[PDB]
Amino acid sequence: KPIVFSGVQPSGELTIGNYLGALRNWVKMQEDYECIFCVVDLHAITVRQDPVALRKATLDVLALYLACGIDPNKSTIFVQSHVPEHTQLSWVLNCYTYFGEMSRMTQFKDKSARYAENINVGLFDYPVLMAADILLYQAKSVPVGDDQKQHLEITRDIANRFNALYGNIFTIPEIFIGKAGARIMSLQDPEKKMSKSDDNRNNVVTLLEDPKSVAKKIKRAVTDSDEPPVVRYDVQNKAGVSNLLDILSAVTDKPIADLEKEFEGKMYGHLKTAVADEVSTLLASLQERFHQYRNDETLLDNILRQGAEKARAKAQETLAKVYEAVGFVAAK
Amino acid sequence: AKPIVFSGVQPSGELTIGNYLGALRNWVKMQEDYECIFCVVDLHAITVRQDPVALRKATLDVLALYLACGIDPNKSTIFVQSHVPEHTQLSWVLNCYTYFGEMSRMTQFKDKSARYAENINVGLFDYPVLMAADILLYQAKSVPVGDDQKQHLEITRDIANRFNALYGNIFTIPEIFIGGARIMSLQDPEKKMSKSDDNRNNVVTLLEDPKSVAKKIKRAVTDSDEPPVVRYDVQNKAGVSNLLDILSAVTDKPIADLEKEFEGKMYGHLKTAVADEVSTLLASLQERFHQYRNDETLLDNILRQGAEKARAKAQETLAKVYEAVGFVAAK
Ligand SMILES: N[C@@H](Cc1c[nH]c2ccccc12)C(=O)O
Ligand SMILES: N[C@@H](Cc1c[nH]c2ccccc12)C(=O)O
Repeated sequence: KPIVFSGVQPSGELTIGNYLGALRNWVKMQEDYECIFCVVDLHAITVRQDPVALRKATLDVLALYLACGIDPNKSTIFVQSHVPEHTQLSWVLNCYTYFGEMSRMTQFKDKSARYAENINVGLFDYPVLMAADILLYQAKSVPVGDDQKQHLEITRDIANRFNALYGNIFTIPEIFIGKAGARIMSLQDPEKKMSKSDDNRNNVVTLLEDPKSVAKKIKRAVTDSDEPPVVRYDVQNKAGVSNLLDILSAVTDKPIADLEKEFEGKMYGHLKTAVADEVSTLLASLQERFHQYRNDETLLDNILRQGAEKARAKAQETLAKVYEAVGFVAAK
Repeated sequence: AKPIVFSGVQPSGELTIGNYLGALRNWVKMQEDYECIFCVVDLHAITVRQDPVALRKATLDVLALYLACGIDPNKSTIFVQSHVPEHTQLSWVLNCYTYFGEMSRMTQFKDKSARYAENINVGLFDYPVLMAADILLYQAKSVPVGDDQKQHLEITRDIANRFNALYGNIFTIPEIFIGGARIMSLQDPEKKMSKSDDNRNNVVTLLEDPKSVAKKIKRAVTDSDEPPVVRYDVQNKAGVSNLLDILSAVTDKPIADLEKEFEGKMYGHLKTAVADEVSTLLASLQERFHQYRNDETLLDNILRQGAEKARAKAQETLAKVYEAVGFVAAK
């Protein structure tokens, strides 16, 4: 089974876009791939975090993934900080990474502009730890957002460079191109994809979001001023209404054309009620499962222990080979 | 309640009598009054390109030299840096509380950046943060550092103070170690004896044959005073003063008592005594060196003991660091 590695930032402010697009897909990949889900708490502290909230958010993202159907008997799920080998590899890789390769990074330049009060070394060295996270597990494939591509490319360059000196120690990872799921746009900026990080909170629906809160957000979803109003799919002219239909289709599994028939002669209000009703049905189901997981702290600690254990065994195979190659005395 | 002193030891098979009579013989003695921690810094070694076979050799050579000199694994903690994962774990967290500008303005980085320009690696930039982690992990009160490493100790202190300010008194704030002879080069006695000198006649290494020793001592530069006199005067009689320093440090005889012993005698007598005393010392060190260095099982057990102790200490601090910043504790 091919190994797929994914880094997961701590939050549990996953949207219906994270779920309908990617997570639902991940759940099904479990059967045919060896999936590895790493909650990246070490990367999280590259920006100042409230400690109590980081701890809560780490557990929230874990329980959310479990609620969505990621199964720790089929996937390896763990917390980055529970596996020392991540940082151990990153130090070795820092030594084989050019300074100029980190300073040329788009992400470093952008986060430096946004957080000029905390331009730390962690922020600069982010990509090497990311490289280490992937290379430790000999991953063949890694899904990354468009913003994280330069990071996956530098990972490949470091691995090839190290392999050119010492032999084929690392698998050169490739971008994972998904089955692809629901196209889910921002509710007030249909031209942009709904995003975890967005400042305007009317753009997103969160997985843990309340039914009356969902209803408000959908109520104020941007729609065109066509007169009369008509519920028809047209991304060019009716991005607002088309998104609502993509959401409805995704959740109900009803073809878009059938939804058009259903809403012939209805107002945008009717379409918005259906979308809120159907999204809140899905979310009620997710949330009930989340609440079971999140409140069973003994279960969560056991899942994390099992997962870190599995992760450490695999990571150690790679790291030992690295440590042998560069010339370290092996611990006995 | 013994105060903790932390020293980073670069892998090397080439220590000299200047190393031994300067710092090392004193570290051996202070094992009684201090909690001494000796970390062989193999992770720092690879910030510059290393021969793997030579790195592995130099790691075990330096450990066996330390043991030979008297560093005792039941009294001190002696270990290989790469054997203790907590060093890299802490250094990541410290990166997140260390400003880019702080590393940018290190003198060592600027010098190397002018020399190597675009060829420099991230390791050389970040070296001081791992060094800070090395020290802070063990709650070290004192650290001996060279002049060229003073800036690295200052930034360690800044980082630790900063972290404490945010999260409470987690780190001890390290200070420079306070309180052997300054052994000079045999053919250029204004220069300190350096293990990495290209003139091998400048140096006596610890693993040197006693006939090679007599050769180098006989050839040591003196002066052309008329009359020649065995008298201590670093300015005017550097070479003779240096032989007197060697002899004094090796025998524990004060310089004034040696001056008396060599009253009316010649430089040749002084050189004979220095050669005889140094070769006696090195014989005894060499024998111990070969006993430990050839005994792989023993070296494995000593490194394992060392790493088990270092990990136990390191974890106390690292657990508090990981809790403070907000991580879920492994269970
Ligand atoms: N940088 C990723 C998170 C991440 C860390 N390590 C990774 C390794 C593989 C994929 C993703 C990651 C993000 O911004 O979300
Ligand atoms: N930088 C030191 C080696 C070292 C690494 N970590 C240390 C901690 C304390 C003292 C020295 C060190 C040297 O060049 O010699």
